[PDB]
Amino acid sequence: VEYRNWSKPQCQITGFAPFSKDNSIRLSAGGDIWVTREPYVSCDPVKCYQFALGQGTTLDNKHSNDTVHDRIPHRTLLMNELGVPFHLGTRQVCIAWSSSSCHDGKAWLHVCITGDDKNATASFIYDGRLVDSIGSWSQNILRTQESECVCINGTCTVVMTDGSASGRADTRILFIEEGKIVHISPLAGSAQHVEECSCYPRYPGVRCICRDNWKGSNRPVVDINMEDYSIDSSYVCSGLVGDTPRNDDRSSNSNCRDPNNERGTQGVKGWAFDNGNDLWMGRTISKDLRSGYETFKVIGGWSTPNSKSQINRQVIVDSDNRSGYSGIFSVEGKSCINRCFYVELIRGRKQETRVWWTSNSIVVFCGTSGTYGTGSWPDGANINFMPI
Amino acid sequence: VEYRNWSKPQCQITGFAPFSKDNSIRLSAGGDIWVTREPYVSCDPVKCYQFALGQGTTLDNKHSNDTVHDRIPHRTLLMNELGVPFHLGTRQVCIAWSSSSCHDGKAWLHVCITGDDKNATASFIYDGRLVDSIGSWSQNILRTQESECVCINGTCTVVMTDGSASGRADTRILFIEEGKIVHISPLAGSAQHVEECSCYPRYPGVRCICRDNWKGSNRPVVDINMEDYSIDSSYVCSGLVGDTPRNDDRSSNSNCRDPNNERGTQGVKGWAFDNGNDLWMGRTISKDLRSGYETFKVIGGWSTPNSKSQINRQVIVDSDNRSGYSGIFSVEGKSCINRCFYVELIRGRKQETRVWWTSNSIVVFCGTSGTYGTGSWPDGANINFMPI
Amino acid sequence: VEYRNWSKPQCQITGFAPFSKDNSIRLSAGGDIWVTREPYVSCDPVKCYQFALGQGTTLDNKHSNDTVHDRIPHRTLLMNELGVPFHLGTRQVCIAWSSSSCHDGKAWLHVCITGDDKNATASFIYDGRLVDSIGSWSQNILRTQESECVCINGTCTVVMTDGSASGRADTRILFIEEGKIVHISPLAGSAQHVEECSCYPRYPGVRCICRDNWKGSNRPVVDINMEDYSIDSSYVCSGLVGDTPRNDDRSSNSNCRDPNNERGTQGVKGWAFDNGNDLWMGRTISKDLRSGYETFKVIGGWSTPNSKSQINRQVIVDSDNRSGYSGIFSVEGKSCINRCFYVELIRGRKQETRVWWTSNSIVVFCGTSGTYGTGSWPDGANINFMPI
Amino acid sequence: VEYRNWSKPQCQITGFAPFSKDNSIRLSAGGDIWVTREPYVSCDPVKCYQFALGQGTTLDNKHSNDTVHDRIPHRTLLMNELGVPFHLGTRQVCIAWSSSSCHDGKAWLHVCITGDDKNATASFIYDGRLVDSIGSWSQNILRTQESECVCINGTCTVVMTDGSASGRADTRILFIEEGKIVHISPLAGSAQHVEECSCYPRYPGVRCICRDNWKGSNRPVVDINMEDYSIDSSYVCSGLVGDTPRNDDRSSNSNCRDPNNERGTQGVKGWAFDNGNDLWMGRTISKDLRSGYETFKVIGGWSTPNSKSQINRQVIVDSDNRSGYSGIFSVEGKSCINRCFYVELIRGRKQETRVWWTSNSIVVFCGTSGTYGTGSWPDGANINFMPI
Ligand SMILES: *[C@@H]1O[C@H](CO[C@H]2O[C@H](CO)[C@@H](O)[C@H](O)[C@@H]2O)[C@@H](O[C@@H]2O[C@H](CO)[C@@H](O[C@@H]3O[C@H](CO)[C@@H](O)[C@H](O[C@H]4O[C@H](CO)[C@@H](O)[C@H](O)[C@@H]4O[C@H]4O[C@H](CO)[C@@H](O)[C@H](O)[C@@H]4O)[C@@H]3O)[C@H](O)[C@H]2NC(C)=O)[C@H](O)[C@H]1NC(C)=O
Ligand SMILES: *[C@@H]1O[C@H](CO[C@H]2O[C@H](CO)[C@@H](O)[C@H](O)[C@@H]2O)[C@@H](O[C@@H]2O[C@H](CO)[C@@H](O[C@@H]3O[C@H](CO)[C@@H](O)[C@H](O[C@H]4O[C@H](CO)[C@@H](O)[C@H](O)[C@@H]4O[C@H]4O[C@H](CO)[C@@H](O)[C@H](O)[C@@H]4O)[C@@H]3O)[C@H](O)[C@H]2NC(C)=O)[C@H](O)[C@H]1NC(C)=O
Ligand SMILES: *[C@@H]1O[C@H](CO[C@H]2O[C@H](CO)[C@@H](O)[C@H](O)[C@@H]2O)[C@@H](O[C@@H]2O[C@H](CO)[C@@H](O[C@@H]3O[C@H](CO)[C@@H](O)[C@H](O[C@H]4O[C@H](CO)[C@@H](O)[C@H](O)[C@@H]4O[C@H]4O[C@H](CO)[C@@H](O)[C@H](O)[C@@H]4O)[C@@H]3O)[C@H](O)[C@H]2NC(C)=O)[C@H](O)[C@H]1NC(C)=O
Ligand SMILES: *[C@@H]1O[C@H](CO[C@H]2O[C@H](CO)[C@@H](O)[C@H](O)[C@@H]2O)[C@@H](O[C@@H]2O[C@H](CO)[C@@H](O[C@@H]3O[C@H](CO)[C@@H](O)[C@H](O[C@H]4O[C@H](CO)[C@@H](O)[C@H](O)[C@@H]4O[C@H]4O[C@H](CO)[C@@H](O)[C@H](O)[C@@H]4O)[C@@H]3O)[C@H](O)[C@H]2NC(C)=O)[C@H](O)[C@H]1NC(C)=O
Ligand SMILES: *[C@@H]1O[C@H](CO)[C@@H](O[C@@H]2O[C@H](CO)[C@@H](O)[C@H](O)[C@H]2NC(C)=O)[C@H](O)[C@H]1NC(C)=O
Ligand SMILES: *[C@@H]1O[C@H](CO)[C@@H](O[C@@H]2O[C@H](CO)[C@@H](O)[C@H](O)[C@H]2NC(C)=O)[C@H](O)[C@H]1NC(C)=O
Ligand SMILES: *[C@@H]1O[C@H](CO)[C@@H](O[C@@H]2O[C@H](CO)[C@@H](O)[C@H](O)[C@H]2NC(C)=O)[C@H](O)[C@H]1NC(C)=O
Ligand SMILES: *[C@@H]1O[C@H](CO)[C@@H](O[C@@H]2O[C@H](CO)[C@@H](O)[C@H](O)[C@H]2NC(C)=O)[C@H](O)[C@H]1NC(C)=O
Ligand SMILES: *[C@@H]1O[C@H](CO)[C@@H](O[C@@H]2O[C@H](CO)[C@@H](O)[C@H](O)[C@H]2NC(C)=O)[C@H](O)[C@H]1NC(C)=O
Ligand SMILES: CC(=O)Nc1c(N)cc(C(=O)O)cc1O
Ligand SMILES: CC(=O)Nc1c(N)cc(C(=O)O)cc1O
Ligand SMILES: CC(=O)Nc1c(N)cc(C(=O)O)cc1O
Ligand SMILES: CC(=O)Nc1c(N)cc(C(=O)O)cc1O
Ligand SMILES: [Ca+2]
Ligand SMILES: [Ca+2]
Ligand SMILES: [Ca+2]
Ligand SMILES: [Ca+2]
Repeated sequence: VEYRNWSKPQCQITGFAPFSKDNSIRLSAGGDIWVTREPYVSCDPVKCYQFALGQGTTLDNKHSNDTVHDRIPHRTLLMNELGVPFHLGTRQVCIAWSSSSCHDGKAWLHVCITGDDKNATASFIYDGRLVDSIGSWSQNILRTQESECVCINGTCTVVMTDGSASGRADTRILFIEEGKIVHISPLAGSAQHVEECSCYPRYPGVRCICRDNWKGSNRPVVDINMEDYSIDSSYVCSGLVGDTPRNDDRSSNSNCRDPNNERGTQGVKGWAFDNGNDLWMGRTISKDLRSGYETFKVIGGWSTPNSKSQINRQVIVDSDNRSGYSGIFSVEGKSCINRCFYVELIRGRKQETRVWWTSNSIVVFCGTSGTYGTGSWPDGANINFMPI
Repeated sequence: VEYRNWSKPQCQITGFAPFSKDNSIRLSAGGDIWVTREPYVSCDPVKCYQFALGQGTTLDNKHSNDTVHDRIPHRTLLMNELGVPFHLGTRQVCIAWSSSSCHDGKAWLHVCITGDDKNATASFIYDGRLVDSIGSWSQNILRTQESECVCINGTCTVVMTDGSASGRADTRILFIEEGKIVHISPLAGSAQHVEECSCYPRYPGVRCICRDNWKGSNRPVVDINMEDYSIDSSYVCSGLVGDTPRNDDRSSNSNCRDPNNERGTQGVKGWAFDNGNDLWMGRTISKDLRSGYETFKVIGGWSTPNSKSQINRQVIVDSDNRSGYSGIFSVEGKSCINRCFYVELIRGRKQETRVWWTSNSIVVFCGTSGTYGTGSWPDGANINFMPI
Repeated sequence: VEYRNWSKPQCQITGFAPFSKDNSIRLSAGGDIWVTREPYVSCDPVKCYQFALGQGTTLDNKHSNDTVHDRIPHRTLLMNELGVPFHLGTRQVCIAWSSSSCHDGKAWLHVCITGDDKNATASFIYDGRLVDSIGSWSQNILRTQESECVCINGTCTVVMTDGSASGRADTRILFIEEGKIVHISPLAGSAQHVEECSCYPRYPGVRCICRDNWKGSNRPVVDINMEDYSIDSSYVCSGLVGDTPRNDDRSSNSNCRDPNNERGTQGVKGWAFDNGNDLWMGRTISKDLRSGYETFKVIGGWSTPNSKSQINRQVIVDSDNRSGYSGIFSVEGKSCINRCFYVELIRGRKQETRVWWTSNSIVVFCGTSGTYGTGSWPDGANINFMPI
Repeated sequence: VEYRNWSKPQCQITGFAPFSKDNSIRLSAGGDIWVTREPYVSCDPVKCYQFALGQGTTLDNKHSNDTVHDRIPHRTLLMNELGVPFHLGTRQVCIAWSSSSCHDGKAWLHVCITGDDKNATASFIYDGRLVDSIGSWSQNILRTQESECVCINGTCTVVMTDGSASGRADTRILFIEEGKIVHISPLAGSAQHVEECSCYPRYPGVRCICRDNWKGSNRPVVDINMEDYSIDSSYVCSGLVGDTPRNDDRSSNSNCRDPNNERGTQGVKGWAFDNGNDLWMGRTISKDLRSGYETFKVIGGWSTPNSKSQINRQVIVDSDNRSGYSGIFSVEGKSCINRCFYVELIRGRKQETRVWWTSNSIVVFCGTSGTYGTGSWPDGANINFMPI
């Protein structure tokens, strides 16, 4: 069993074709399915699994009330083959209100975080045993990706952030080998707030499109040199911009260098990836709410500032439906390494208040160089059929 | 691990012996079992699984209401070992309101179709990753087999149809190798409407008995030359005829050449297979409704037009019970390749309206050269015990 | 992978130690557990499974009403690792209201029987495919063991009976190799009614202690010569006698030669096995009802007629509790082949009528040459907590 | 496959990092989860499982009433991968109201005990078959560890006690090889009552910190020489002391030699382990009730009597929450063998009487040489949401 060194061309995609959907909320109205959020998917060298931080409970359970809160000690990381809902027989792989998992080619690494917000711990579980651990360094909610990390030749990288959301914070880059933290590089380059990175390999390095929760609606980038642990940060060039809230295509800017200062603050976990001077990217269709989800390429979006020439658009979830977080995931082909993405379809609380709980389902699409049609694949549950 | 080249005599069967039954509807009145339809079964080189397109829900769930509709974005392809009902822990292998799956001897291919009816996409998933994709070519509900496809030496064939049900349409033949579409032959021969093919290998080729939803109650045939992608079509010779609705044994014809123009239009997925100049075939016992199911051989049924000399009849489901779709599936023995078949037992809506849902159970029998008795194995659920 | 030739001394046991219990009825009052009966257990070369013919339904389901009836088309053979209840995710391995399963050392053979009582079929499923089939030969409820069969060097033997319960019948002995019936020897020796045999290997042969449902309360024996298919029958010598109903230890006889003609007719599936001139045997403690269960050795019980000198008694289920069928099962050790037994604990209908259903749980003990104490392990369910 | 000889340094830990949590009680208010108690965890050479003696029932089941009682014949030993709750599909590996399981490196040994309290039997199950058995030797509730045992080079050791709780009793040490009891050493050294040992390897021996239910609040030690079966007993030196009830840190003593005679009698299963002249130990935070749970090192705690200089404290469960039993478990790293521990979080009856049942959830932490924060991870269920 060799290690994943991911040495292969990124496949030249033509768009995304539907891959999987789990129908959790729909199934939750007549079945014992966990309450989750902040989901993601990642595959070992043979198959894909789906993760999500449950809420230590089930939907049709009085305990689901007030599940809007992100961090309680009962959130553990769930893991099932892709396509199988989070039913009672699901393995809570670790305790965590934050996470990242990846397979170096020989085993699974899971970085789980629970604890006081002011003093939390991150355990590094690999191959079943707990190899290392680390503690909060800024005393203000130690956080990580909420999606897969990446390993090249045995050394995995996962970024983490401790500090203020709506403010300045401390972002670091962990290089771990076999569960053991072997180097921590801090953030460098022009980025002003790195949160929830969506990372993918670009041999010999790792690239991430993160979330600026402070001053940018445009997305930061993080370049990790695997060879020496050096790091560089920037922003996307596309004036198209992919964060919510955002300004709006016409009055939207990005110089790839600094936060755009347009509706900047908050955001949502999202992704994007390069292809030449181009960018493949997805965002909610709504710029105020996390509603609907669309994808499209942007000619120039990578290398040329404020470019807004978009082509190959696609709606994954129509605007009249709720979406949420989104990340990317890579998958090795016989000839190239293809990129895919998942979309969190959050329901219930804060927004919908008929019910007192909050959960979600997922939808995943994968890059294809084939052909495809049109559609819309939302959660699908009728809130008036749902418990509570 | 070699590839399945299926080079072996078709076993000389004497009839069919019971193989499996899942009791889904019965179990659904006190258990969380998915709502499905358009089922089928297929085996890898070691075991058999059962597929079905669920309805993104469970029976005892308010969401099962109005599940009579064939295509919503929540239909995904379910897959379990043969004999295990579709419970919450079932893996939705892909998103699809149409499908075909087959194992080349090294891995599983699944062709799933979801999307707009006017613009749908078909994803080609193999070995876990999404290798290819294709789009609607006639803009009118891209469709496929609803049963297993077949692979000879690494190249799998699955047929698909886009166009008008009750009208003329565009039928093509896909040859895919390792998830990658490697050639598309269009329809040839005398066939007027090819829908829902039931294909089986006849080394060095593949033979299908399909569904003419336009002008024939007799069933079309499709011959696929694996060696060169050439294709020929015909109709069955048996005046016995196997589609529903149909005329009736005495006033029923078939010249094996053209649609019989007798109650022709609509139909139902069915199967049949040759043995010399003979044909083994099954159809509902009812010629108006999909009620009951019988099988029998027809001396001459293959090679001699309008032959109606049937022998070895067998009732699988008595006429006082509902049946539905039906397909075939092959299984390699130590000496020959035996053919088997499954029967969809659809319940609920449109016909039975006490309940507002629609689902089904299955029953499967396999060819035997032994002896057997008599019986009847219907769904078994008491609609007055059922939810809704 | 070699074949099981079972060439090893029967371990010199000192009694039985508790092995497994599933708690089905208890679990059925708050969980979806199948309705079953006529259970049994058997192990492959690495682990043991538990079988039972379900009733195509769940206990807390309106469909469980009137489950007292033995043969409906919905009874299928369930199979799980030993210790895991028959929950929704259980695989119905085949359709059957009668059965026997055994592992030749390379694969599992399952003989399943469904169909008309007057015309039923028995399918021979091996390694996943249906290799053979046979039909009713006396037109009066084709039956088989209801427990494991045995294979020596690749040829498995399973006995079957068609004919009258309370009368004369046709009993045959099937020798099948790889699912294919390869010889049928008919019954020979002094036995008058062979039903529900409990067979175990005694290299180079197979020995069975069956059920005389016509004229004997003492149990028939069946000797199968694997080397030539010859067969001999007898009865047990023990005047202690193990069938229910029976006369009673003091006024009970057996000459090992003919049916005792004492409360003879009906009976229940049971077992016994030899050790020198001795016999290890179990029976219900009640001689009218299937209540409680006891085991004990009988000095002389094998070779000396009407012997009633019993030692090492043990109560498995106290007399104030219900039991039922019982069979034996062998398990290969590193030095000898040990024999074990299971007990069916049937509840509900006919006897208990608060509820309208009928099901059961199991308890299994294994031979030990160690020490042990005393106890009683009944079903445990409180009928007043149970559904219906 | 070699045997586990555990030849490696105990890792130099810096404290414990969160490892797993199952959320059983929380999940039990809307899901079918077994009623258990006296849990524990142990890993084979690749993964960890969690055990617990169920109560032959489910929480939302009328049968859970009066589950406060420790020994009924329906208690069987449950086993699932670590992180997966005890749902209906759980395998009851054996019948037992007492237990210990361990993996010699080639297979699992389970010592299960059921039977009369006055006359009980202990079955030795290994590799699936029941290899040996033993009977009560003092006729007064034969008992064992309630946690993992340890095997060095093929010979596993498990200690057991028969006799009076609140009195003098007979404690023995079993050395079993492949399920076969191969030597029984009786207790030696200064210990006055050994119950519920928490054992761990210290090559070439095994060390246990047990429970004195008679005259000590300080914990006994048991030294097992694997090389010759010799045995020595003592008490911990720490004046800090780890049993509940206990006196209180300031007025607490221990000379490592004799029971402290301070609130001595009853107790609770707990653990501790040495590191030089130091001791890592955990106890409830409450000295009257089993409430909350804390851990800390004690400088001198191993080798110097009445030492109370504690450092590196950590609260696992805050004092305002219930805890219970606790044991240790070892896990082999690539360089050293690390020790971990689990905590039973018992709820319901005797203490909380809103509900009539009694069950629990678990929390497990593992030794780390990294860093960590602060927190509290209790059961989490709201008793007013719970059934009954
Ligand atoms: C593959 O498949 C696409 C599917 O496209 C998308 O369609 C829907 C909207 O985006 C959406 O549910 C789904 O998620 C797909 O992303 C094929 O074409 C698609 O066709 C539809 C229908 O023609 C287009 O939808 C438009 O937007 C509104 C909602 O869909 C609708 O109100 C519009 O109404 C009027 O326009 C249509 C032309 O689109 C015309 O037929 C009528 O005159 C209609 O009349 C109205 O006039 C006023 C408002 O429009 C009102 O006062 C009056 O009441 C009435 O509403 C319009 O239909 C959709 O935008 C288009 N999508 C794409 C992607 O092209 C597409 O053919 C093919 N493309 C590819 C790349 O594969
Ligand atoms: C293996 O096992 C078969 C089983 O055959 C099938 O039987 C049932 C009908 O097909 C069905 O449930 C099951 O699915 C099987 O496919 C053995 O024989 C079978 O026997 C039955 C009973 O004799 C035959 O059934 C006939 O059809 C009606 C329903 O089953 C029934 O109404 C008929 O009634 C009269 O006929 C019987 C002769 O069949 C006779 O005993 C009586 O006189 C009875 O009297 C009536 O007279 C009028 C109508 O018939 C009425 O006015 C009056 O009220 C009363 O109803 C009839 O019984 C079945 O057709 C036959 N099947 C097969 C396959 O041969 C078979 O022996 C063996 N064969 C093989 C190849 O293995
Ligand atoms: C290992 O463990 C056994 C357990 O044996 C079995 O005990 C119970 C009955 O068989 C049963 O639940 C369980 O399934 C076991 O198979 C050890 O000994 C056992 O001890 C019990 C108690 O002494 C014996 O039971 C007898 O039968 C009745 C029910 O158990 C009970 O009513 C009897 O009552 C009188 O007898 C006892 C002596 O047994 C005496 O202590 C009292 O004087 C008591 O007084 C009565 O007098 C009249 C009726 O007896 C009434 O008018 C008045 O109200 C009152 O009831 C009796 O207790 C059981 O038979 C015996 N079993 C075995 C197997 O020996 C055993 O020590 C050890 N053996 C082995 C091989 O391991
Ligand atoms: C890593 O993270 C720890 C977390 O420590 C623990 O905190 C809580 C108590 O132990 C517990 O939920 C959790 O399980 C952890 O084990 C970091 O520090 C921790 O900080 C807290 C808050 O400062 C400490 O808690 C103390 O105890 C009570 C409950 O937590 C609380 O009532 C106390 O109140 C007063 O003290 C604080 C100082 O601790 C001060 O800010 C206020 O003045 C407050 O005012 C009160 O005055 C009177 C009573 O105190 C009342 O009349 C009036 O109403 C009001 O209550 C106090 O806060 C906790 O002990 C401390 N824990 C540790 C482990 O140090 C820690 O910084 C870091 N350490 C390590 C090794 O990683
Ligand atoms: C990933 O794996 C390859 C495996 O060797 C690393 O490249 C090796 O580089 C040395 C010089 O550093 C050559 O001798 C090896 O033989 C190289 N590979 C090959 C295929 O020849 C590579 O640097 C690793 N590190 C990273 C970040 O990708
Ligand atoms: C299926 O597999 C066989 C495997 O070789 C293909 O047949 C081969 O044909 C060539 C000439 O085309 C011979 O040299 C090979 O050695 C043949 N097989 C054997 C066993 O000798 C066959 O044509 C393949 N294609 C199809 C449709 O079946
Ligand atoms: C079970 O297996 C053995 C395997 O060979 C069979 O015994 C063989 O008998 C022949 C003569 O028939 C010897 O040459 C073989 O080498 C024998 N075995 C051994 C170990 O030498 C045996 O007869 C088989 N049949 C039955 C009923 O047990
Ligand atoms: C304990 O177990 C290990 C693993 O079986 C034994 O393995 C060998 O011993 C050393 C290093 O452990 C070398 O002699 C071999 O090449 C090792 N093989 C492996 C896999 O490590 C070791 O002999 C046993 N040690 C003791 C002290 O009993
Ligand atoms: C555990 O395993 C080792 C494996 O051999 C045992 O140690 C062996 O001791 C003999 C003398 O008794 C040496 O020749 C072996 O080669 C030793 N091991 C090594 C690695 O050399 C050891 O005693 C066993 N027993 C216990 C309690 O640990
Ligand atoms: C880690 C964590 O729980 N912080 C957090 C996160 N990650 C997400 C959200 C949110 O976008 O709703 C809100 C949050 O407070
Ligand atoms: C693919 C699809 O959903 N079309 C379709 C199919 N396949 C079957 C039926 C039907 O026979 O009820 C009806 C239909 O409309
Ligand atoms: C095979 C079958 O269903 N016959 C049968 C059997 N096997 C058992 C019993 C019974 O003992 O209740 C009763 C029966 O009628
Ligand atoms: C073995 C057993 O059931 N005895 C026992 C045990 N082990 C524990 C407790 C208890 O601490 O509640 C109480 C008990 O009576
Ligand atoms: Ca922002
Ligand atoms: Ca038609
Ligand atoms: Ca009888
Ligand atoms: Ca004590």
